[PDB]
Order: sequence, then structure tokens, then C-alpha cells
Amino acid sequence: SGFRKMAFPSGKVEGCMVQVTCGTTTLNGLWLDDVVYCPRHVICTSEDMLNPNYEDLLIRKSNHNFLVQAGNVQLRVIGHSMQNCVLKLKVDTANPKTPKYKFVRIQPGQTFSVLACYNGSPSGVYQCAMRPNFTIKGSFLNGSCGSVGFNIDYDCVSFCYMHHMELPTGVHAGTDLEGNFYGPFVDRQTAQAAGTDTTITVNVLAWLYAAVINGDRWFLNRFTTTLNDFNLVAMKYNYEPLTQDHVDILGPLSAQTGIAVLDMCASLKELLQNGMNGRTILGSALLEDEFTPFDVVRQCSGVT
Amino acid sequence: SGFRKMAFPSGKVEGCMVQVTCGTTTLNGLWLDDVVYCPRHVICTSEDMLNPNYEDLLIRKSNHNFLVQAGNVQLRVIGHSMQNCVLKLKVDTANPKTPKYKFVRIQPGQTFSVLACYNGSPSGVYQCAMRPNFTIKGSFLNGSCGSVGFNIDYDCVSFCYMHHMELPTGVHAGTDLEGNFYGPFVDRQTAQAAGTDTTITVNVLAWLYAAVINGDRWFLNRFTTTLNDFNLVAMKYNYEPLTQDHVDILGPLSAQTGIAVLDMCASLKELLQNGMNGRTILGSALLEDEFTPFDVVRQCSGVT
Ligand SMILES: COC(=O)[C@@H](C(=O)Nc1cnccc1C)c1cccc(Cl)c1
Ligand SMILES: COC(=O)[C@@H](C(=O)Nc1cnccc1C)c1cccc(Cl)c1
Repeated sequence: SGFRKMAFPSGKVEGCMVQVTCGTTTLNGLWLDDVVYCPRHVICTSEDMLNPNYEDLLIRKSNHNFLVQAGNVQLRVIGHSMQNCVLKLKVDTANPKTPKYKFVRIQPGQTFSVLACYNGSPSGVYQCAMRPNFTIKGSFLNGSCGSVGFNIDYDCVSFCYMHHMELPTGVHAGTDLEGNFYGPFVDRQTAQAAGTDTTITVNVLAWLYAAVINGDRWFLNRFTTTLNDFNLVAMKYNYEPLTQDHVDILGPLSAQTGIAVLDMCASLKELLQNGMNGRTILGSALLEDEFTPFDVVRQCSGVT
Repeated sequence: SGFRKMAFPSGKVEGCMVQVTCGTTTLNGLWLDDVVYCPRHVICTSEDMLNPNYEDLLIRKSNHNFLVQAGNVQLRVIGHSMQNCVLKLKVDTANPKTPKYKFVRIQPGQTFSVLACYNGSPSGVYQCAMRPNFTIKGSFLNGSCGSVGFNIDYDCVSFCYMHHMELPTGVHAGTDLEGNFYGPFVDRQTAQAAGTDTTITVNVLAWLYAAVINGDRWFLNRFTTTLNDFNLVAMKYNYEPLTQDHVDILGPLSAQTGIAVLDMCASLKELLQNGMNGRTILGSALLEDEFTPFDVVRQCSGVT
């Protein structure tokens, strides 16, 4: 019992972190096999960041300008290429600590762990969600660029995020491991609209199931609703519309608890319309949306 | 910017986890140098747990009855001893992945990361506080016993907690790495009073400083208070009395923000007396007490 915002164990990712320096800029890189991946803005100076012509800036760099250090050992750079907003530095040595891995592009609403790093050194690990507006609400300071987000399935690490920047609003933006930004963002120091965010409805419902499983049940009521009625409420409260695909993903939790998905929707509708009346659910005084239905099943069943 | 409930990177601890089996019971062990540490209740059957005579139960066991497996490799047990509520199994091989480590007994109100494990395999990592009543509000299921809590300072892991049991109330109890329980708990399947818990005042104040640093400032007011006046409020709301030792520990945050500790106490007094009025601080609708002043400084400065 108990339910916590749990991150994946970070060991397999810690073994991949390196420091990349180009000129006077230092950030983190991810060393997998004989390639180091890092944000392409490592080649910029502060004056370049306002409107960088990355193609021109990269042309002024050679393999020997990219200093890559894995703890104490220096890596020899034998090639460099830019792919979208990431740089790929080919090195002469395969990382002996490379776990089994994949590069994935996650969907908005999905969750992942972030290993926050500075100067190639891990500082902490936390779990978060990719917001529906393709931002993440992380904890990142200057020097954290290149820190990565990932999920683990048994012995396979699926890397899904590389950190690039903080928007003027204090939220975070980054790319998949092919260097494609999540959302409309560009890697320039310009104010950029993130666009309307919404609460991840299917995740709130999964977390209400986790609450029932752990004994927080005060919010269960004698009501039911329909997908149509619930979605009118979701619209009013800036929640994502619930679909049959979301109801299907909640099947395991509905089966485990015996609470029909539309009955849990009626509990969520009442919580949206009335608030929590000074009460808490799983130690929270707000409706939590950073746990997917898969996260709830994994945590509630102790998957390793 | 951004502030998250961040755990230490778990890699150094992952390399120490093993599975320990004795008879039909399987739990986690911690392999450091040539010793494996685990909860002594690995020697119990279900019938023993109601009132175990651990001395008698252990006398029926020999070195070859303790099966210790580090992933795929089997460890050879050459000695066993019980120290308080932990068993120490001497093995013939030093763990090659033993980090620099210490065993520490943490104080109530201090925080640490937990690497939740099942069958010697890591499942997740989360940060928590040792409550003032010496319980922890973790996320643990059957088989998680032997999972450990720790802090990291550069390359040194200070182990402070080993998980033993879940109280009938769903909260958790465990020991230091010498097998001494935190709190009044005994390793028996009997209902046990945890005693009155309180909110960790110095941690709430540290988190309010973290909020100001990250731009959540709506709770700052034109008021001040004294330690005496604040402590009358703390008493009414079941908060730990604030001492000059706590004010001293908050010195760095007070210096960084220019907000005197007693002025932040007046903000906290107003939040206790009026609530949050439907607003949030650092994404929370309640006053958070799982960040120490050291945690806030570390996270806000990006220590690795
Ligand atoms: C001058 O460079 C910066 O401030 C970084 C950035 O956001 N770093 C940064 C990242 N995360 C947290 C805090 C900080 C500070 C920057 C800005 C704009 C565009 C890009 Cl691709 C990069
Ligand atoms: C029958 O044994 C148990 O249930 C364990 C225990 O709390 N495990 C356990 C631990 N954490 C979460 C869930 C579970 C289930 C037990 C009970 C009482 C005393 C001790 Cl020292 C151990």
C-alpha cells in the first residue's frame, strides 16, 4: 500500500551521461554505442542564441572542437552531424555501459522519468508527464540541457526526451532523440507560445483508481454519467475529452476494483464541480494527472 | 526554474541489490563488500510472524539455507549473524559494484530516497521524509522488504533505512542498517501505535523559500511574527515548534531571497489560518513538508 510519484531506477541512464563542451558552452550528452547525442545549441555563444544559423555555426566546428568527457575519460570524436536540433558526435569507443535501448517519440499525456544532470553528472531523478501542450513542468537550471527523459521495460531503456530550453514562463521544452521538438518550439532565445494546456483526464481517472485500491474512497458516490455528459464537464474544466480508447485503457483498473469507468467519471465530475472540500486523495489536495493507467497497474503490482 | 520532488540517482544502490531466500520467504538484501544485509524476518513462515522468537528460528538455519542471488550469480554464504532486526550474511565475494558508503541513523524530519525492489530487482525510486513519528509514507507491497533508503553526497552513499513492514494503517516502518527500528516498532504482526505525527515546520518554510525563488510569491504578506507567536499557531495546527536551530538552518535561503525567517513564518501563519483559497504553490494545493532546507539549496543550485 501507498502510492508515490515514482521514477524508474536511473542506473542504466547514469552510465550513459557525458559532458560535451564546444568553445565556452558546456552541457550534457548521452553516449550510446559509439555516438554521443546532445542539443545542437552547444555550438552557440550567448550572442548566437537570439537567432542562430546552426548550419553556419556548425561549419566553423571540427571534430576536435567537441570535447567529450565521460567522468574522467576523454572520448575521441571522429565525426559530427546535425540531425534536426541534436548533434550526433561519432566517437572511437562504444560505451561499455550502453544498456539495451530504443528511441521513442512519446505521446502527450504519457509519463517518463528525467535524470537531471549538470556537467555530465547526475543530480536527481523525477517522474513527470509530457503535457497535452508538449511542454514539461520539470526542474532544470542552466547547464541541465542534454538531460534526458526515459521509460524502462525490463532491461530496455526507451529514451523519449532530451532537454533543450526553458520558456520565459518557466516551463520546459525539448526534443525526441532524433532532435525533433515536442510542440511548436524552436531552439532560439525568443518568447514562444506554448498554447492552451489541458488536464490529462485518463490519468486523473487512473489515479482515482489507485486511490480506491489504497483505501482513499471518500470521493466514490452513488452516481453514474455518460461519455457525453462527462465531456461537457471536461470541456468546462479544461480537461481532455474522454474517448472509448481511454475507457479501454482503464479496463484493467475497472476490472480490479469492480468500479465501472463511467461510475468513476461521475466521481470525477462531482470532484470537478464541488472541489475537494478541504480533503485529500493520496496525499494531494488537487486532482493528479501525472500517472498513466499503465503506471498505476505497474506500481500497484510491483513490476521490476 | 521549476521545483520537483527529486530522488537521488539510484545507480549506486541498484548495484547493491540482491534477492535473499530462506525456506519459502524471499525478500531483498543489500550487498556491500562481503556482507549481505536483510530484514531478519526472512527466516519466518506466516505462522511465525504473529510472535516470532527470532533467536530460536535462526538457530534452525545454517549458511546453506540462505540463498543469495545477485541477478544471475549465486553468492556463497560463509557466515550469518543477527544484529538487532537485521541479518548479516557473510559471503565469499566482495561486491565489485560496492560504492563508497556509510550507515547513518537519520533524524525525524530528514529526507531520503527509496529504491523500491522486489525479488532483488529495482522497480522505482522516490523521495520521502522520515515522519516526526518515525514512520514513512512510502509505496511498498509484499516482497519490498529489504528495500533501502539513502542519501548521496558526491560519491558516498549514506544508507539510512531498510524497509521491514507495513502497519495496519498503511504506513511503513523500518530500521537503520544496524537493524534498530526507527520508532517504537517491533518486527511482529501485531497492531502497533505509531503515535501522533506532526508537520515538519522547517521543511514547509524551506519549500516556501523554494516557491519564492521559482516565482510563486502570492502568499508573501506585509506581516511579521515572533518565534513565540508562530509557535502558538504551530501548536494549534499540529506543526513542530520552530527553534533557533531551525531558523539557523534556514539562513542560506533567507540570505538568498532577502526574506527574513520570521517574515516567512508570518506568511506560513496566514496560510495555516486562512488556507490556500483555491490557489497552489509549486503545483501543490497543500503545505509541503518533504523538502529539507538542504534539499532546497541543492535543487536550486544544481548540485551533482
Ligand atoms: C542562453 O541559453 C539559455 O538560456 C538556454 C536555456 O533555456 N537554458 C536552460 C534550460 N533549462 C533551464 C534553465 C535554463 C537557463 C536556451 C535558451 C533558448 C533556447 C535554447 Cl535551445 C536554449
Ligand atoms: C506477513 O508479513 C507481512 O505482511 C510483512 C509486511 O508488512 N510486509 C509488507 C511490507 N510493506 C508493504 C506491504 C507488505 C505486505 C510483515 C508484517 C509484520 C511485521 C513484519 Cl517485520 C513484516
